Amino acid sequence: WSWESYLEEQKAITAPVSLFQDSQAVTHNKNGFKLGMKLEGIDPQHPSMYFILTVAEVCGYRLRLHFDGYSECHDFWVNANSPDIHPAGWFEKTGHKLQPPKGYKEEEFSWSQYLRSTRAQAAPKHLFVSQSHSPPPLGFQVGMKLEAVDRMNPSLVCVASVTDVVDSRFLVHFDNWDDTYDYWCDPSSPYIHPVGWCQKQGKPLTPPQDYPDPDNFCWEKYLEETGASAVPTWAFKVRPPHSFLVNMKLEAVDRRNPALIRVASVEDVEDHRIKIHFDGWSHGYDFWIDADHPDIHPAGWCSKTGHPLQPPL
Amino acid sequence: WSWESYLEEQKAITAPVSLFQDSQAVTHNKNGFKLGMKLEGIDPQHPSMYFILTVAEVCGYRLRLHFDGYSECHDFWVNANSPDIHPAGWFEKTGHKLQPPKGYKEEEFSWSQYLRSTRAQAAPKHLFVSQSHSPPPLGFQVGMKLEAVDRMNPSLVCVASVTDVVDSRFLVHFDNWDDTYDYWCDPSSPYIHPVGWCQKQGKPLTPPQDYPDPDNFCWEKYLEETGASAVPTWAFKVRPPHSFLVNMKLEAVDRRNPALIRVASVEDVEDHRIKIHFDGWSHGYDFWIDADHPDIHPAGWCSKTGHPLQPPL
Repeated sequence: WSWESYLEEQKAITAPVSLFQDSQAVTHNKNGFKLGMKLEGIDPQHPSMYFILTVAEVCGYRLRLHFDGYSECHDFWVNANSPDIHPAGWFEKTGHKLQPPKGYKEEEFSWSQYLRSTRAQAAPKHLFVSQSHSPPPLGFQVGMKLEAVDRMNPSLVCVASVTDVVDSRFLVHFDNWDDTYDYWCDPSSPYIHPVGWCQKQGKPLTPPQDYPDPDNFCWEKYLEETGASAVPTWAFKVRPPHSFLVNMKLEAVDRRNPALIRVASVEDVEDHRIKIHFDGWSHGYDFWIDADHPDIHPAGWCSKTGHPLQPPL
Repeated sequence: WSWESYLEEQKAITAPVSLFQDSQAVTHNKNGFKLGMKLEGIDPQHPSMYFILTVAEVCGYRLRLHFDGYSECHDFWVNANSPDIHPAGWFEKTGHKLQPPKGYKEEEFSWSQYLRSTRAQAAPKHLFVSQSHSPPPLGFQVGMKLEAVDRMNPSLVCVASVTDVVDSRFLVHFDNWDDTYDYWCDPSSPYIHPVGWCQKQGKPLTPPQDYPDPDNFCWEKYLEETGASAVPTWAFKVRPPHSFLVNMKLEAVDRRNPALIRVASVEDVEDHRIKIHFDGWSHGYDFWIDADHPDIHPAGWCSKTGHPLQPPL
C-alpha cells in the first residue's frame, strides 16, 4: 500500500533507520546473484558445515539457495549481503571442510570438473561480503575457550570453544556436543562470556556432556588438559542494549513462510531482543528475535530493494 | 457508556465494594503526585532493589515511574497508594540500599546534592502510605526462615528467608537464588508456611538451589549452620478465602498494556485467586490474579478516580 498513509491512520512511527545495523538497513547495493549460479555456504541447521549451493530464486535483495544433489525441501533464503555464503574455492583457500553434492566423496570433488560437467557459472567473488580477506575479530582464535548461553535452552551457561573464524565472526561450539546447538557471533555478542564468569556472577556452569565428575569441574585444569587457552577478557566487547521501543513499526520476514516479508510492530523489548508482531494478524504469531537478526529491516526496505511487502490484514 | 446500562443488557452484577481490600476500593484520595517529582521505589523485576524514580505520567490515581538514568523502556505503572514507593531519604533512614542512577556509585549519591544539581522537587512525604513509621508484621524479622511457594512454579514449596521488612510487609527470598523470584507479602499470605510445614503436610520441600546434598536436607541443621531461626508458627495467620463469585463484574488493569484499565468479569475462582476475563475479548487473554492484587478494582473506580475505562470489545 503506502507506509506514509498507514502511519497517519495508526498515529504511529516507524523504527528509525539509525536503530538498525548498517547491514539490516542497506538498500542501495545491487543484487548481483543470478539463477543457476554456484557457490558455497553454511547449512543453517548445521552451522559448522559447508555445502555446494545453487541460486534457485532471487527476490529483490534476497535469494533462495538449493543444496546441490539434495532435495528442494532444504532450500533456504538469505540476503545478498549474507556473511554465511562464500565464493567457489573458498573452502580450500581458508581451511574449511566441503560436504560435497549428494553421492560425491569429500576428496572426489573438484570445482573445475564440476563446472565443466554442469556447464554452470560460479557466482563471482566480488558479490560476497565474506571471503576471509579481512583480519579476524580481536582476541578470538580457534581452540580458545569461553562461556556461552545455550540459545535453545537460555537457562544454561556452558563450557564452549571457538571452532571457526571467518572475517569478523566466529563459531561458538559447545564441548562434547553436536554442532546442532552452535551459533555464529561477534566479540560484542551478549551471549558469550569469559572463562570464570559463572563463578564470579553466581550462576552454575554446565560442563561438557559425558565429562568425568561433572559437579567437580575446574576451568584452569580443563584448559591445561585440552592444551587450550581461555579467550582473554579484554576481547569481550560491550554491545549496548538496543533502543527499539514498543509500537515502533518495521518490516520482518515471516518465519512461517520465509519467502514473505510483512509489516510488523515491536510488541515488547528486552535488552538485546525484540518481540515482533505482524500487523493485522493474531498475537499468537508473535515471536522473539535478536535485535541484530538479518531478517528484520527498516520500513521502506522492501520498496527500495524490489521485494514485495505484505500489507497488514 | 455506563455501568448501569451494561449490567442491564447483560443482566449481570458487579462485585460489591465490600469484597475488595480498602486499598483497592478507595476512590476519594487525591493523587498529589506531579510530573518530574522524584522518589524511591522498588524495581518490580528485582523486588529487593531500590532505585531513584521520577514521575513520568499521571492518570487519575495511577502514575508511571521512570528509572533515573535508564531508558524509558523500563517505566512502570503504580497506584498512588502503592506501598512500594517511598519519599526521598527513606533508604538512608531505614537501612536500605540504593541502586543509584546509571552513572553513580552508592556512597557518592546524596539527595541534597542531587536535588541541587537537577533542580528537581522530591515528592513530599505526606503522599506516601509506606515510610516505615508503622509497626512491623508481628513475628517476621529479617533473617528468619520459612517455607514459600514459588509463584512462578507453584508446584514447588521452597526454602526461604525474610530479607526485608517494611511497615506491615516483608520480602520473601528464595535461598541461593537471586531476587527475580522474590515477592513481598504480609503474615496472611497463603503462599507462606512455617519451617516444618512441608514435612507435617507430606509435601516435598525444595532445598536451596545448590545445597551440597539436597536429598538429605534437614531444617534443624540448616538453621544451625546459617545462624538463623524459624519464623514462629503462630505468626502465620492465613486469610480466609475471598467471596468473588463467577460472572461478577469489575475493572482490571490490562496486563499487556498497563496504561489501560478494562471492563472485566470473574471467569473462574480459587480460594485466593480469581481468573480475569476482559469482556468482549478473546478468552486467551484470560489470566489468574490474586484477589488482593492492587490492579483490580470495583466497578466505578475509574470514573471516581479520573482514569479512562476501556469499554468491552
